[PDB]
Amino acid sequence: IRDDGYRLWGNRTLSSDSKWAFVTRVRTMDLVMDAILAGHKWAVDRGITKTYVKDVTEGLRAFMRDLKNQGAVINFEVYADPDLNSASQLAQGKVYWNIRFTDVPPAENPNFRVEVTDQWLTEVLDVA
Amino acid sequence: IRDDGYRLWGNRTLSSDSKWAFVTRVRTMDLVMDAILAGHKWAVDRGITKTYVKDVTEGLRAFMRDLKNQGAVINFEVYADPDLNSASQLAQGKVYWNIRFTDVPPAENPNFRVEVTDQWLTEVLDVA
Repeated sequence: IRDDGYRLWGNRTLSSDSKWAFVTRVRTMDLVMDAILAGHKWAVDRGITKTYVKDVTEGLRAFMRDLKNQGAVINFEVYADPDLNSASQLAQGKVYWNIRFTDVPPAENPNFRVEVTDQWLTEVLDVA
Repeated sequence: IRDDGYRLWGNRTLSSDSKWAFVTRVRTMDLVMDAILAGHKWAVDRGITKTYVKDVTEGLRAFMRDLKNQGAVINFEVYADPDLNSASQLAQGKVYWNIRFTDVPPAENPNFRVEVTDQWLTEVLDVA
Protein backbone atom coordinates (compact mmCIF):
# COMPACT_ATOMS: atom_id res chain seq x y z
CA ILE A 1 0.00 0.00 0.00
CA ARG A 2 0.73 3.73 0.00
CA ASP A 3 2.34 5.85 -2.70
CA ASP A 4 4.30 4.06 -5.42
CA GLY A 5 4.61 0.81 -3.49
CA TYR A 6 5.49 2.53 -0.24
CA ARG A 7 5.29 -0.46 2.08
CA LEU A 8 4.13 -3.97 2.92
CA TRP A 9 0.86 -4.57 4.78
CA GLY A 10 -0.21 -7.72 6.60
CA ASN A 11 1.30 -9.68 9.45
CA ARG A 12 -1.31 -12.40 8.87
CA THR A 13 -0.43 -15.70 7.14
CA LEU A 14 -2.19 -18.54 5.31
CA SER A 15 -3.23 -20.80 8.15
CA SER A 16 -6.35 -22.75 8.95
CA ASP A 17 -5.17 -22.63 12.58
CA SER A 18 -5.92 -19.33 14.32
CA LYS A 19 -3.08 -19.76 16.83
CA TRP A 20 -0.54 -19.44 14.00
CA ALA A 21 -2.31 -16.46 12.47
CA PHE A 22 0.69 -14.14 12.83
CA VAL A 23 3.95 -14.58 10.93
CA THR A 24 5.49 -13.07 14.04
CA ARG A 25 4.26 -16.10 15.96
CA VAL A 26 5.63 -18.60 13.46
CA ARG A 27 8.96 -16.85 12.88
CA THR A 28 9.55 -16.42 16.60
CA MET A 29 8.69 -20.04 17.35
CA ASP A 30 11.12 -21.13 14.62
CA LEU A 31 14.14 -18.83 15.00
CA VAL A 32 14.03 -19.06 18.80
CA MET A 33 14.84 -22.73 18.32
CA ASP A 34 17.50 -22.01 15.71
CA ALA A 35 19.28 -19.96 18.37
CA ILE A 36 18.79 -22.75 20.93
CA LEU A 37 20.22 -25.52 18.72
CA ALA A 38 23.03 -23.31 17.50
CA GLY A 39 24.28 -23.22 21.09
CA HIS A 40 23.24 -26.62 22.40
CA LYS A 41 25.33 -28.35 19.71
CA TRP A 42 27.45 -29.81 22.53
CA ALA A 43 24.33 -31.39 24.03
CA VAL A 44 23.79 -33.82 21.11
CA ASP A 45 26.29 -36.58 22.01
CA ARG A 46 28.47 -36.91 25.15
CA GLY A 47 28.23 -39.48 27.92
CA ILE A 48 25.11 -38.77 29.96
CA THR A 49 26.25 -37.84 33.45
CA LYS A 50 24.20 -37.18 36.57
CA THR A 51 24.36 -33.49 35.72
CA TYR A 52 23.45 -33.78 32.04
CA VAL A 53 19.79 -32.95 32.56
CA LYS A 54 20.76 -29.88 34.56
CA ASP A 55 23.49 -28.68 32.21
CA VAL A 56 20.90 -28.57 29.46
CA THR A 57 17.98 -27.14 31.46
CA GLU A 58 20.27 -24.30 32.55
CA GLY A 59 21.88 -23.78 29.15
CA LEU A 60 18.32 -23.38 27.88
CA ARG A 61 17.52 -20.90 30.63
CA ALA A 62 20.55 -18.90 29.45
CA PHE A 63 19.68 -18.51 25.78
CA MET A 64 16.02 -18.14 26.66
CA ARG A 65 16.72 -15.45 29.25
CA ASP A 66 18.93 -13.51 26.83
CA LEU A 67 16.14 -13.48 24.28
CA LYS A 68 13.81 -12.09 26.94
CA ASN A 69 16.30 -9.34 27.74
CA GLN A 70 16.45 -8.15 24.13
CA GLY A 71 12.66 -8.14 23.74
CA ALA A 72 12.30 -11.35 21.68
CA VAL A 73 9.81 -12.90 24.10
CA ILE A 74 7.98 -11.99 27.30
CA ASN A 75 8.78 -14.46 30.08
CA PHE A 76 9.27 -18.18 29.56
CA GLU A 77 9.61 -21.44 31.42
CA VAL A 78 12.02 -24.30 30.88
CA TYR A 79 12.26 -27.58 32.76
CA ALA A 80 12.83 -31.28 32.14
CA ASP A 81 9.42 -32.95 31.70
CA PRO A 82 9.54 -35.71 34.35
CA ASP A 83 6.70 -37.85 33.01
CA LEU A 84 8.84 -39.14 30.15
CA ASN A 85 12.42 -39.02 31.41
CA SER A 86 13.04 -42.66 32.28
CA ALA A 87 15.76 -45.29 32.55
CA SER A 88 14.58 -46.86 29.30
CA GLN A 89 14.61 -43.62 27.30
CA LEU A 90 17.96 -42.65 28.80
CA ALA A 91 19.57 -46.00 27.96
CA GLN A 92 18.30 -45.33 24.43
CA GLY A 93 19.87 -41.85 24.50
CA LYS A 94 16.57 -39.92 24.42
CA VAL A 95 15.39 -37.33 26.97
CA TYR A 96 12.71 -34.61 27.08
CA TRP A 97 12.22 -30.97 28.13
CA ASN A 98 9.45 -28.36 28.02
CA ILE A 99 10.02 -24.78 26.79
CA ARG A 100 6.64 -23.09 27.13
CA PHE A 101 6.91 -19.32 26.45
CA THR A 102 4.95 -16.25 25.25
CA ASP A 103 5.61 -14.23 22.06
CA VAL A 104 5.34 -10.46 21.48
CA PRO A 105 1.82 -9.65 20.23
CA PRO A 106 2.24 -7.24 17.29
CA ALA A 107 0.09 -4.15 17.95
CA GLU A 108 -2.53 -4.11 15.23
CA ASN A 109 -5.85 -2.32 14.80
CA PRO A 110 -5.42 0.73 17.03
CA ASN A 111 -9.02 1.93 17.55
CA PHE A 112 -8.90 5.73 17.76
CA ARG A 113 -12.33 6.52 19.14
CA VAL A 114 -13.08 10.24 18.76
CA GLU A 115 -15.97 12.52 19.67
CA VAL A 116 -16.26 16.07 18.39
CA THR A 117 -18.14 17.60 21.32
CA ASP A 118 -18.91 21.12 22.47
CA GLN A 119 -17.68 20.60 26.04
CA TRP A 120 -14.67 22.94 25.94
CA LEU A 121 -16.60 25.82 24.42
CA THR A 122 -17.35 28.09 27.36
CA GLU A 123 -13.82 27.33 28.57
CA VAL A 124 -12.72 29.61 25.72
CA LEU A 125 -14.31 32.24 23.45
CA ASP A 126 -17.21 33.53 25.60
CA VAL A 127 -15.80 36.47 27.56
CA ALA A 128 -12.69 34.88 29.13
CA ILE B 1 -41.79 74.94 -5.51
CA ARG B 2 -40.32 78.23 -6.73
CA ASP B 3 -39.92 79.52 -10.27
CA ASP B 4 -40.17 76.99 -13.09
CA GLY B 5 -39.67 73.97 -10.86
CA TYR B 6 -36.83 75.55 -8.93
CA ARG B 7 -36.48 72.96 -6.17
CA LEU B 8 -37.82 70.09 -4.09
CA TRP B 9 -39.66 70.72 -0.82
CA GLY B 10 -40.32 68.22 1.96
CA ASN B 11 -38.05 66.10 4.11
CA ARG B 12 -41.13 64.33 5.49
CA THR B 13 -42.10 60.81 4.37
CA LEU B 14 -45.18 58.56 4.32
CA SER B 15 -45.07 56.98 7.74
CA SER B 16 -47.66 56.19 10.36
CA ASP B 17 -44.76 56.20 12.84
CA SER B 18 -43.68 59.69 13.92
CA LYS B 19 -40.13 58.56 14.77
CA TRP B 20 -39.48 57.83 11.09
CA ALA B 21 -41.03 61.10 9.96
CA PHE B 22 -37.84 62.35 8.29
CA VAL B 23 -36.28 60.75 5.23
CA THR B 24 -33.02 61.91 6.78
CA ARG B 25 -33.74 59.58 9.69
CA VAL B 26 -34.53 56.59 7.50
CA ARG B 27 -31.70 57.13 5.00
CA THR B 28 -29.16 57.62 7.77
CA MET B 29 -30.32 54.54 9.66
CA ASP B 30 -30.02 52.53 6.42
CA LEU B 31 -26.82 53.75 4.78
CA VAL B 32 -24.97 53.84 8.10
CA MET B 33 -25.42 50.08 8.16
CA ASP B 34 -24.46 49.72 4.51
CA ALA B 35 -21.11 51.28 5.42
CA ILE B 36 -20.83 49.00 8.48
CA LEU B 37 -21.48 45.76 6.56
CA ALA B 38 -19.30 46.84 3.68
CA GLY B 39 -16.37 46.80 6.10
CA HIS B 40 -17.34 44.02 8.49
CA LYS B 41 -17.45 41.52 5.61
CA TRP B 42 -14.59 39.66 7.32
CA ALA B 43 -16.72 39.30 10.45
CA VAL B 44 -19.26 36.96 8.79
CA ASP B 45 -17.42 33.61 9.00
CA ARG B 46 -14.06 32.83 10.69
CA GLY B 47 -13.40 30.69 13.75
CA ILE B 48 -14.72 32.52 16.80
CA THR B 49 -11.73 33.30 19.00
CA LYS B 50 -11.59 34.82 22.48
CA THR B 51 -11.05 38.18 20.83
CA TYR B 52 -13.79 37.92 18.20
CA VAL B 53 -16.31 39.92 20.21
CA LYS B 54 -13.73 42.66 20.74
CA ASP B 55 -12.46 42.73 17.16
CA VAL B 56 -16.00 43.46 16.05
CA THR B 57 -17.00 45.91 18.80
CA GLU B 58 -13.88 47.93 17.97
CA GLY B 59 -14.23 47.65 14.20
CA LEU B 60 -17.70 49.07 14.74
CA ARG B 61 -16.33 51.88 16.88
CA ALA B 62 -14.00 52.71 13.97
CA PHE B 63 -16.54 53.08 11.18
CA MET B 64 -18.98 54.68 13.60
CA ARG B 65 -16.41 57.17 14.83
CA ASP B 66 -15.42 58.12 11.28
CA LEU B 67 -19.04 58.85 10.45
CA LYS B 68 -19.22 61.11 13.50
CA ASN B 69 -16.11 62.96 12.35
CA GLN B 70 -17.60 63.77 8.94
CA GLY B 71 -20.90 64.96 10.42
CA ALA B 72 -23.03 61.89 9.59
CA VAL B 73 -24.16 61.42 13.19
CA ILE B 74 -23.76 63.12 16.56
CA ASN B 75 -22.23 60.73 19.11
CA PHE B 76 -22.99 57.03 19.29
CA GLU B 77 -22.50 53.98 21.46
CA VAL B 78 -21.49 50.46 20.51
CA TYR B 79 -21.09 47.43 22.74
CA ALA B 80 -21.82 43.71 22.79
CA ASP B 81 -25.23 43.20 24.45
CA PRO B 82 -24.40 40.76 27.27
CA ASP B 83 -27.93 39.55 27.98
CA LEU B 84 -28.00 37.43 24.84
CA ASN B 85 -24.38 36.48 24.16
CA SER B 86 -24.27 32.91 25.45
CA ALA B 87 -22.53 29.57 24.97
CA SER B 88 -25.58 28.22 23.15
CA GLN B 89 -25.84 31.13 20.70
CA LEU B 90 -22.08 31.08 20.14
CA ALA B 91 -22.01 27.33 19.43
CA GLN B 92 -24.74 28.11 16.89
CA GLY B 93 -22.60 30.90 15.39
CA LYS B 94 -24.88 33.77 16.46
CA VAL B 95 -23.88 36.78 18.59
CA TYR B 96 -25.37 40.22 19.34
CA TRP B 97 -24.36 43.90 19.63
CA ASN B 98 -26.05 47.24 20.25
CA ILE B 99 -25.39 50.35 18.11
CA ARG B 100 -27.57 53.06 19.63
CA PHE B 101 -26.81 56.48 18.05
CA THR B 102 -28.33 59.91 17.26
CA ASP B 103 -28.98 61.37 13.78
CA VAL B 104 -28.61 64.97 12.54
CA PRO B 105 -31.95 66.77 12.98
CA PRO B 106 -32.59 68.70 9.74
CA ALA B 107 -33.26 72.35 10.61
CA GLU B 108 -36.82 73.03 9.54
CA ASN B 109 -39.34 75.75 10.36
CA PRO B 110 -37.09 78.65 11.34
CA ASN B 111 -39.47 80.99 13.23
CA PHE B 112 -38.37 84.55 12.47
CA ARG B 113 -40.25 86.51 15.10
CA VAL B 114 -40.18 90.23 14.28
CA GLU B 115 -41.52 93.39 15.91
CA VAL B 116 -41.60 96.73 14.13
CA THR B 117 -41.23 99.00 17.17
CA ASP B 118 -40.41 102.66 17.70
CA GLN B 119 -37.66 102.04 20.25
CA TRP B 120 -34.69 103.27 18.19
CA LEU B 121 -36.39 106.50 17.16
CA THR B 122 -34.93 109.11 19.48
CA GLU B 123 -31.59 107.34 19.00
CA VAL B 124 -31.64 108.91 15.53
CA LEU B 125 -33.50 111.75 13.76
CA ASP B 126 -34.45 114.05 16.68
CA VAL B 127 -31.56 116.53 16.99
CA ALA B 128 -28.57 114.14 17.19
